[PDB]
Amino acid sequence: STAGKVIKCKAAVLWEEKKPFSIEEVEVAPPKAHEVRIKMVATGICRSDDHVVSGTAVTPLPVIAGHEAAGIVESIGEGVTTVRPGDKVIPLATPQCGKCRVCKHPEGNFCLKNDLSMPRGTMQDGTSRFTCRGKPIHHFLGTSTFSQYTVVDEISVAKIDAASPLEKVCLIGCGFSTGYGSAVKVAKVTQGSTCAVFGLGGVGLSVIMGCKAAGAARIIGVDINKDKFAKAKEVGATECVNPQDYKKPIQEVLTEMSNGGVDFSFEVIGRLDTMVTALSCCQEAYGVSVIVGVPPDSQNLSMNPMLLLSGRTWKGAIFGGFKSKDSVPKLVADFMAKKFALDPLITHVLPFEKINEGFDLLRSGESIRTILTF
Amino acid sequence: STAGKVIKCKAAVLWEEKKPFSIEEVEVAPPKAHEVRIKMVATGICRSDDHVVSGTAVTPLPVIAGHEAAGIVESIGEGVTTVRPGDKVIPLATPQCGKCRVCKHPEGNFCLKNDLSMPRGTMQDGTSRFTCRGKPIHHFLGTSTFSQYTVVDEISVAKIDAASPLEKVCLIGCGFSTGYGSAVKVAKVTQGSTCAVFGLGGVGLSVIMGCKAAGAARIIGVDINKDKFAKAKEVGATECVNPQDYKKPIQEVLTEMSNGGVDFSFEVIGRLDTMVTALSCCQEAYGVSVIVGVPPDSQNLSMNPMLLLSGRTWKGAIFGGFKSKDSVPKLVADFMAKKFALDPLITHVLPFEKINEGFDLLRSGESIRTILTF
Ligand SMILES: NC(=O)C1=CN([C@@H]2O[C@H](COP(=O)(O)OP(=O)(O)OC[C@H]3O[C@@H](n4cnc5c(N)ncnc54)[C@H](O)[C@@H]3O)[C@@H](O)[C@H]2O)C=CC1
Ligand SMILES: NC(=O)C1=CN([C@@H]2O[C@H](COP(=O)(O)OP(=O)(O)OC[C@H]3O[C@@H](n4cnc5c(N)ncnc54)[C@H](O)[C@@H]3O)[C@@H](O)[C@H]2O)C=CC1
Ligand SMILES: O=CNC1CCCCC1
Ligand SMILES: O=CNC1CCCCC1
Ligand SMILES: [Zn+2]
Ligand SMILES: [Zn+2]
Ligand SMILES: [Zn+2]
Ligand SMILES: [Zn+2]
Repeated sequence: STAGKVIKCKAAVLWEEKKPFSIEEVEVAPPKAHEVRIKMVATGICRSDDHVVSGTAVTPLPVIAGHEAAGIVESIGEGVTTVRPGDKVIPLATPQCGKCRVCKHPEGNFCLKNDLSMPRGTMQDGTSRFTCRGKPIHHFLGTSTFSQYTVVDEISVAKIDAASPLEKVCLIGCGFSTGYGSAVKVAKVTQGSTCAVFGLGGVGLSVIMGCKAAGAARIIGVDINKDKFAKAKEVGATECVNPQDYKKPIQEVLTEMSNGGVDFSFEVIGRLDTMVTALSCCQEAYGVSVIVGVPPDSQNLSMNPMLLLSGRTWKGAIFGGFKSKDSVPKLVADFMAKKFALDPLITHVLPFEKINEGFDLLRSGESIRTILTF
Repeated sequence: STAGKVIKCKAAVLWEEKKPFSIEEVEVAPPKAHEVRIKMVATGICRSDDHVVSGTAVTPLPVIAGHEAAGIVESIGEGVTTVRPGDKVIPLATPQCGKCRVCKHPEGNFCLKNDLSMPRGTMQDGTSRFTCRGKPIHHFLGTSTFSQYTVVDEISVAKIDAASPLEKVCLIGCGFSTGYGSAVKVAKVTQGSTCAVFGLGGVGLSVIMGCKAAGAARIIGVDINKDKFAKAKEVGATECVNPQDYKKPIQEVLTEMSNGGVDFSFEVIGRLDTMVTALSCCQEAYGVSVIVGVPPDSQNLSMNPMLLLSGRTWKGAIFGGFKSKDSVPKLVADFMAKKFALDPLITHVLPFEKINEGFDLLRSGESIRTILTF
């Protein structure tokens, strides 16, 4: 019915920063060589999407944001070999070209074809497939899932099991895999260790799930919103602390609580001051701290390098360290085999047309993940 | 003859910052329980000793500095079981109490009994064994080797092979083990990798030795003193670069040479701006950078956390990550089996009485290690 022809559908267009999303009709071009056009089934609201609205993350505007999603292939361009029409797929905000030095490295996953380091907001070929009111619209991280239809490059999409529940496994496209892998793969949390998780949203709850799966004995959740603590304990936190309850800096509180520092800390908020605090609260001689949260654009933190000279390890990761096209299908298969749970992250399910209500839920602190359904 | 008695001997006392050492008579008390009095045989001049003179590293003054050394036990206090009179020994600037959480951890080595985090300039019991002109003199890192005799706590000394050449193996007390271990143990340099070493003094040359021992394919030495390059190449550097030779910043220069960034980088100078440069020059997705150099006291560096979010790992270490009392004797044994070489590090030999000439050689850039003989 639509193969090869332009599709008119609705999408949520962000024309300016700090504005509501504009739900209107867009035109989606057919896929070119090695491109895939996807009909969306579900998309999650990740804080990184809100970072585009707030100016925390800079990407060319106007844009169709959205990147944590799942859908069904509508058509494929010339040369595509990894997916076919009717396939269930998850778009990959971090691609896996399989040919760059990073793709070939055994540990690396930040493929050099990403659109994060130098945001261009296009397809790999430098152009856009979206038009709205006659204007070209930018892509976001080579995904753009806030639309009934999107076009992605083949290296930015993974085929998943045909029996997958797409309204749950869309979280494997970002939030869950980021937090879970940050714990089990990047930090490599050890059994019986003490962990501190700063930020108890969708990604931080997934960090806790990973720390628990790795066998940590203590998991301390840190959040200034005490309404987050109940769910954090349900997924594995042993204790929760609110920094605003203390006179003392929270790094000093965590050090005392852990009898000299935690084994692993995670910053899953996106604040410079909490990145330094999370590093300081891990044990000075053998602690490991992982940055997951995204800081405001172009801002530098300040820290004393003696925190590292004593023995600490500080690292960060995109997408939990997972090689995206390899790992996403295996994570879906693991989910299906009930190896982990996604329902604790899903607090709200709304129709796509209520996208703005979903972001209001996030900004107000009331939601973890809202899933938008098409 | 001297057991149980105060020993009057000559030491290099630092009365004030930024002044020459004063070679003069001190009184060295006999060792108390679990203390060891050592007759010094040789001590190296490490940049960290000069950091005490310049105020870069703060420890209470007046002080007997020196920490990279080897000697012979003169007497032991009550309860000492690990060393006896006449034993050859190396003092440990980082102790190994064997009982704290760090000593019990498999990776950690920054024993909580250290005198670095919160310098007191005393023995473990809070007192001093040194008197000069009737005044108490501080210790340095629980070692104080710029003296014909010193007293150290049992956890700060290791017995070594009775046939050891003390005028060479004193370097295993700091410089060599720090650089070598930073490469083979902290970074865990892999075979065929590309390394960048910032700073080609005694410790940076030892990092190069460790990178070569690990099988690195390329080892890029970085120094603003081009006179350091010849020796760096002799011990394993494949290329040397002087940042002052380029119209662009050296991290860009190293990123171009490594076709996208190095596998392992090492800061072995002690400058805030080169710590950030060394981190920036590794692969953004899988590179590892190790801080070895000592920053000026209490100064903060400034960096963009996106350097870590992409996947980099940043860490630091004291003494190359080696558990000091376990490792020093083994390193001496390996040296005697010619598993590594120390002669390339020793450029100057002076009598202890010419200590100020030895520091002039270091400050002028002419020496790597000057060994002082008592
Ligand atoms: N590295 C990566 O690959 C990815 C990174 N992210 C980033 O991770 C971060 C978290 O994402 P979500 O979980 O979706 O966000 P979220 O907004 O749902 O969670 C943030 C949590 O931090 C808490 N918080 C805010 N300020 C705080 C403070 N000063 N102290 C303690 N807690 C504080 C909030 O109460 C909230 O619960 C965001 O910055 C996002 O951009 C998200 C996905 C992938
Ligand atoms: N972590 C630890 O356990 C230890 C740390 N250290 C520290 O390591 C550092 C090096 O010690 P040494 O090798 O003994 O010192 P060193 O002074 O002999 O070597 C430093 C080298 O850095 C070079 N350099 C200076 N400024 C530079 C710049 N802007 N760019 C490039 N190169 C520059 C100098 O030309 C010199 O060759 C010192 O800061 C020392 O305190 C030393 C021993 C143990
Ligand atoms: O949330 C998905 N991706 C993120 C990764 C970190 C930078 C902002 C975008
Ligand atoms: O050089 C020996 N020890 C050093 C270790 C890093 C801080 C200054 C002292
Ligand atoms: Zn996301
Ligand atoms: Zn790639
Ligand atoms: Zn100890
Ligand atoms: Zn030293």
